[PDB]
Amino acid sequence: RWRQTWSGPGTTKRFPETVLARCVKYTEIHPEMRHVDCQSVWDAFKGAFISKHPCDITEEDYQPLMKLGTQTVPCNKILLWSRIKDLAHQFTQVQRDMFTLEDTLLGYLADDLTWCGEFDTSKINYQSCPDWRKDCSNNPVSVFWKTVSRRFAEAACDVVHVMLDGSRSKIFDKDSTFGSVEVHNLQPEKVQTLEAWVIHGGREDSRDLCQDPTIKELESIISKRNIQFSCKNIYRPDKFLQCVKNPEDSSC
Ligand SMILES: NC(=O)c1cccnc1
Repeated sequence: RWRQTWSGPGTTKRFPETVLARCVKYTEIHPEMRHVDCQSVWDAFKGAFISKHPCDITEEDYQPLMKLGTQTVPCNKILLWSRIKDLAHQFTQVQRDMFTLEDTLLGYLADDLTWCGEFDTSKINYQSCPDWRKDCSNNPVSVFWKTVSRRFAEAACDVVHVMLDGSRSKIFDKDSTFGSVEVHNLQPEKVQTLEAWVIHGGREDSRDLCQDPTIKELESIISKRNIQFSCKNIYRPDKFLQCVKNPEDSSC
């Protein structure tokens, strides 16, 4: 058909099967989640959006899934990221020095997936789903990520790290999930410091991006919440990952 209802991509092909499968795999690997019933997880995930108008999703819709996906994350080892998930993931994969949202059951289930349903039918919409900008912010995908992201930020303590994309126009973007949700849900009673790692995208020798106006903005926001701010440049992400893998081994 030549014109879709919504402006965004439709539900990921075989979404139910993919989510169920990711749940078996995750619960086989992670012993703390070995007992989770993946049929129940899928049913709760479905219940959040099936038969519901995809511009009228609320955080409450996902509460059954959140309950089933309850999981302890080492609070002092969280790695947040904004628009730079690949390096964050590559980094935590080496020796599990830190945990991203996609290291948790719920983040792992949804990563890279899209999904929505229809008001008053129980079908999944594989043709289109609302675009956050053009159609509506209260859509199944956006609401899921906001809900799980807030919970993840709330879980953090001590020193929390964030990888930021230093090749971007706004290295810290207040409109990102990091900037709009996570910064504001770190608990100052528990979180001592937010340390940003600004990942360079530019070959070799470049600026001190910790002096970027948007980084100063982030510092000001965090500092005014009574959390300390630290920042480091990662000039060569390739060298960084090499050093994580083989530390002291070379010129690290
Ligand atoms: N894994 C993701 O795509 C994602 C998107 C937004 C917030 N958190 C995680």
